[PDB]
Amino acid sequence: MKPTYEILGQMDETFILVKDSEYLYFVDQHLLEERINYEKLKDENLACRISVKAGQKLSEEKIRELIKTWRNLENPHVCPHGRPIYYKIPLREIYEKVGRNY
Amino acid sequence: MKPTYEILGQMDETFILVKDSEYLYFVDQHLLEERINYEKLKDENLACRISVKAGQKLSEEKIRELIKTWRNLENPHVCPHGRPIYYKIPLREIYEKVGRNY
Ligand SMILES: [Mn+2]
Ligand SMILES: [Mn+2]
Ligand SMILES: [Mn+2]
Ligand SMILES: [Mn+2]
Ligand SMILES: [Mn+2]
Ligand SMILES: [Mn+2]
Ligand SMILES: [Mn+2]
Ligand SMILES: [Mn+2]
Ligand SMILES: [Mn+2]
Ligand SMILES: [Mn+2]
Ligand SMILES: [Mn+2]
Ligand SMILES: [Mn+2]
Repeated sequence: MKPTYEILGQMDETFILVKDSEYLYFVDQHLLEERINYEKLKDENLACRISVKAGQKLSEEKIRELIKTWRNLENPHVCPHGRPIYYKIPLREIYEKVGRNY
Repeated sequence: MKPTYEILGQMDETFILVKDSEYLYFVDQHLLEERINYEKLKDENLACRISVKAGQKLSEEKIRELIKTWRNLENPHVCPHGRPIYYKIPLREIYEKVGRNY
Protein backbone atom coordinates (compact mmCIF):
# COMPACT_ATOMS: atom_id res chain seq x y z
CA MET A 1 0.00 0.00 0.00
CA LYS A 2 0.88 3.57 -0.85
CA PRO A 3 0.96 6.06 2.05
CA THR A 4 -2.23 7.73 0.81
CA TYR A 5 -5.16 5.37 1.25
CA GLU A 6 -8.87 5.30 2.05
CA ILE A 7 -10.44 2.92 4.57
CA LEU A 8 -13.85 1.83 3.30
CA GLY A 9 -14.88 -0.13 6.42
CA GLN A 10 -15.46 -3.65 7.66
CA MET A 11 -17.10 -6.46 5.66
CA ASP A 12 -18.74 -9.48 7.34
CA GLU A 13 -16.97 -8.46 10.58
CA THR A 14 -14.00 -10.27 9.02
CA PHE A 15 -12.25 -8.04 6.46
CA ILE A 16 -11.11 -4.43 6.49
CA LEU A 17 -11.56 -2.85 3.07
CA VAL A 18 -8.89 -0.27 2.28
CA LYS A 19 -7.74 1.08 -1.08
CA ASP A 20 -4.96 3.15 -2.54
CA SER A 21 -4.71 4.41 -6.12
CA GLU A 22 -3.85 0.91 -7.43
CA TYR A 23 -5.70 -1.79 -5.49
CA LEU A 24 -8.62 -2.46 -3.21
CA TYR A 25 -7.43 -4.66 -0.36
CA PHE A 26 -9.56 -6.99 1.80
CA VAL A 27 -7.48 -7.40 4.94
CA ASP A 28 -8.26 -10.33 7.26
CA GLN A 29 -8.53 -8.71 10.70
CA HIS A 30 -7.43 -11.85 12.56
CA LEU A 31 -4.43 -12.56 10.33
CA LEU A 32 -3.34 -8.91 10.48
CA GLU A 33 -3.48 -8.65 14.25
CA GLU A 34 -1.80 -12.06 14.53
CA ARG A 35 1.02 -10.74 12.36
CA ILE A 36 1.26 -7.54 14.45
CA ASN A 37 1.42 -9.56 17.66
CA TYR A 38 3.80 -12.13 16.17
CA GLU A 39 6.35 -9.51 15.09
CA LYS A 40 6.28 -8.08 18.63
CA LEU A 41 6.10 -11.29 20.65
CA LYS A 42 7.91 -13.78 18.36
CA ASP A 43 5.49 -16.51 19.51
CA GLU A 44 2.94 -17.67 16.94
CA ASN A 45 0.69 -19.51 19.41
CA LEU A 46 0.49 -16.54 21.76
CA ALA A 47 0.05 -14.09 18.90
CA CYS A 48 -2.85 -16.15 17.54
CA ARG A 49 -4.71 -16.64 20.84
CA ILE A 50 -4.67 -12.97 21.87
CA SER A 51 -5.68 -11.55 18.49
CA VAL A 52 -9.13 -10.49 17.39
CA LYS A 53 -11.20 -13.18 15.71
CA ALA A 54 -13.39 -13.07 12.65
CA GLY A 55 -16.92 -12.09 13.58
CA GLN A 56 -15.99 -9.31 16.01
CA LYS A 57 -17.14 -5.80 15.13
CA LEU A 58 -14.25 -3.32 15.23
CA SER A 59 -14.44 0.38 15.98
CA GLU A 60 -13.31 2.95 13.43
CA GLU A 61 -10.36 3.85 15.66
CA LYS A 62 -9.29 0.20 16.03
CA ILE A 63 -9.53 -0.23 12.25
CA ARG A 64 -7.38 2.87 11.74
CA GLU A 65 -4.77 1.52 14.16
CA LEU A 66 -4.55 -1.87 12.47
CA ILE A 67 -4.23 -0.44 8.97
CA LYS A 68 -1.60 2.08 10.06
CA THR A 69 0.43 -0.70 11.69
CA TRP A 70 -0.05 -3.05 8.71
CA ARG A 71 1.97 -0.73 6.44
CA ASN A 72 4.96 -0.85 8.83
CA LEU A 73 5.13 -4.61 9.35
CA GLU A 74 8.25 -6.44 8.26
CA ASN A 75 5.93 -8.95 6.56
CA PRO A 76 2.58 -7.37 5.65
CA HIS A 77 1.86 -10.24 3.22
CA VAL A 78 1.49 -13.53 5.12
CA CYS A 79 0.71 -14.49 8.70
CA PRO A 80 3.20 -16.65 10.67
CA HIS A 81 1.41 -19.76 9.34
CA GLY A 82 1.86 -18.56 5.75
CA ARG A 83 -1.73 -17.61 4.93
CA PRO A 84 -2.12 -14.44 2.82
CA ILE A 85 -3.16 -11.58 5.09
CA TYR A 86 -5.27 -10.01 2.35
CA TYR A 87 -7.02 -10.42 -0.97
CA LYS A 88 -6.45 -7.66 -3.50
CA ILE A 89 -8.19 -6.61 -6.71
CA PRO A 90 -6.58 -4.14 -9.13
CA LEU A 91 -8.88 -1.14 -9.43
CA ARG A 92 -8.40 -1.24 -13.21
CA GLU A 93 -10.26 -4.59 -13.34
CA ILE A 94 -13.33 -2.90 -11.82
CA TYR A 95 -13.12 0.19 -14.02
CA GLU A 96 -12.44 -1.73 -17.22
CA LYS A 97 -15.43 -4.05 -16.72
CA VAL A 98 -17.80 -1.07 -16.86
CA GLY A 99 -15.94 0.47 -19.81
CA ARG A 100 -13.99 3.15 -17.92
CA ASN A 101 -10.33 4.11 -18.27
CA TYR A 102 -8.01 3.52 -15.33
CA MET B 1 -28.80 -9.84 -6.17
CA LYS B 2 -30.71 -11.59 -3.43
CA PRO B 3 -33.36 -9.53 -1.59
CA THR B 4 -31.18 -9.39 1.54
CA TYR B 5 -28.14 -7.23 0.88
CA GLU B 6 -25.77 -4.78 2.56
CA ILE B 7 -24.74 -1.46 1.02
CA LEU B 8 -21.10 -0.78 1.87
CA GLY B 9 -20.96 2.74 0.37
CA GLN B 10 -19.48 4.67 -2.52
CA MET B 11 -15.97 4.19 -3.95
CA ASP B 12 -14.17 6.92 -5.94
CA GLU B 13 -17.54 8.72 -6.23
CA THR B 14 -18.11 6.28 -9.10
CA PHE B 15 -19.18 2.87 -7.77
CA ILE B 16 -21.73 1.75 -5.21
CA LEU B 17 -20.47 -1.27 -3.29
CA VAL B 18 -23.26 -3.64 -2.28
CA LYS B 19 -23.09 -7.33 -1.34
CA ASP B 20 -25.39 -10.24 -0.77
CA SER B 21 -24.42 -13.67 0.55
CA GLU B 22 -22.76 -14.62 -2.77
CA TYR B 23 -21.08 -11.62 -4.40
CA LEU B 24 -19.74 -8.16 -3.77
CA TYR B 25 -20.98 -5.88 -6.54
CA PHE B 26 -19.37 -2.62 -7.72
CA VAL B 27 -22.24 -0.80 -9.41
CA ASP B 28 -21.43 2.07 -11.79
CA GLN B 29 -23.67 4.90 -10.60
CA HIS B 30 -23.92 6.53 -14.04
CA LEU B 31 -24.70 3.30 -15.90
CA LEU B 32 -27.29 2.30 -13.28
CA GLU B 33 -29.16 5.59 -13.36
CA GLU B 34 -28.91 5.62 -17.17
CA ARG B 35 -30.55 2.19 -17.19
CA ILE B 36 -33.25 3.35 -14.74
CA ASN B 37 -33.99 6.40 -16.88
CA TYR B 38 -33.80 4.42 -20.12
CA GLU B 39 -36.37 1.85 -19.00
CA LYS B 40 -38.73 4.70 -18.08
CA LEU B 41 -38.08 7.08 -20.96
CA LYS B 42 -37.12 4.65 -23.79
CA ASP B 43 -34.61 7.25 -25.07
CA GLU B 44 -30.94 6.42 -24.58
CA ASN B 45 -29.63 9.93 -25.32
CA LEU B 46 -32.04 11.56 -22.87
CA ALA B 47 -31.46 8.87 -20.25
CA CYS B 48 -27.70 9.41 -20.49
CA ARG B 49 -27.72 13.22 -20.33
CA ILE B 50 -29.98 13.48 -17.26
CA SER B 51 -28.25 10.79 -15.21
CA VAL B 52 -25.67 11.28 -12.49
CA LYS B 53 -22.07 11.24 -13.65
CA ALA B 54 -19.01 9.61 -12.19
CA GLY B 55 -17.33 11.91 -9.70
CA GLN B 56 -20.51 13.11 -7.98
CA LYS B 57 -20.89 12.30 -4.29
CA LEU B 58 -24.23 10.61 -3.57
CA SER B 59 -26.19 10.73 -0.34
CA GLU B 60 -26.98 7.56 1.58
CA GLU B 61 -30.66 7.95 0.70
CA LYS B 62 -29.91 8.38 -3.02
CA ILE B 63 -27.69 5.29 -2.91
CA ARG B 64 -30.47 3.31 -1.23
CA GLU B 65 -32.94 4.42 -3.91
CA LEU B 66 -30.68 3.42 -6.78
CA ILE B 67 -29.88 -0.01 -5.36
CA LYS B 68 -33.52 -0.72 -4.57
CA THR B 69 -34.51 0.20 -8.13
CA TRP B 70 -31.59 -1.76 -9.65
CA ARG B 71 -33.05 -5.07 -8.40
CA ASN B 72 -36.36 -4.38 -10.20
CA LEU B 73 -34.97 -3.38 -13.59
CA GLU B 74 -35.87 -5.48 -16.60
CA ASN B 75 -32.15 -5.44 -17.48
CA PRO B 76 -29.99 -4.92 -14.38
CA HIS B 77 -26.93 -6.21 -16.27
CA VAL B 78 -26.03 -3.84 -19.13
CA CYS B 79 -26.76 -0.21 -19.93
CA PRO B 80 -28.54 0.69 -23.21
CA HIS B 81 -25.11 0.90 -24.90
CA GLY B 82 -24.25 -2.62 -23.73
CA ARG B 83 -21.67 -1.80 -21.07
CA PRO B 84 -21.83 -3.98 -17.92
CA ILE B 85 -23.53 -2.00 -15.16
CA TYR B 86 -21.37 -3.64 -12.50
CA TYR B 87 -18.27 -5.63 -11.67
CA LYS B 88 -18.74 -8.56 -9.31
CA ILE B 89 -16.39 -10.69 -7.23
CA PRO B 90 -17.54 -13.97 -5.64
CA LEU B 91 -17.12 -13.65 -1.90
CA ARG B 92 -15.57 -17.12 -1.85
CA GLU B 93 -12.58 -15.80 -3.82
CA ILE B 94 -11.86 -13.33 -1.00
CA TYR B 95 -12.39 -15.85 1.79
CA GLU B 96 -10.42 -18.63 0.10
CA LYS B 97 -7.38 -16.39 -0.49
CA VAL B 98 -6.96 -15.90 3.27
CA GLY B 99 -7.61 -19.59 3.98
CA ARG B 100 -11.23 -19.32 5.16
CA ASN B 101 -14.20 -21.50 4.24
CA TYR B 102 -17.06 -19.95 2.29
MN1 LIG C 1 4.01 -19.80 23.25
MN1 LIG D 1 -4.56 -17.72 14.02
MN1 LIG E 1 -4.12 -20.74 16.19
MN1 LIG F 1 -5.98 6.67 16.08
MN1 LIG G 1 -1.95 -17.56 11.04
MN1 LIG H 1 -7.89 -6.80 -16.93
MN1 LIG I 1 -33.82 11.74 -27.57
MN1 LIG J 1 -23.98 7.43 -20.67
MN1 LIG K 1 -23.95 9.61 -23.71
MN1 LIG L 1 -35.42 5.78 0.96
MN1 LIG M 1 -24.51 3.58 -21.51
MN1 LIG N 1 -11.52 -19.66 -6.55
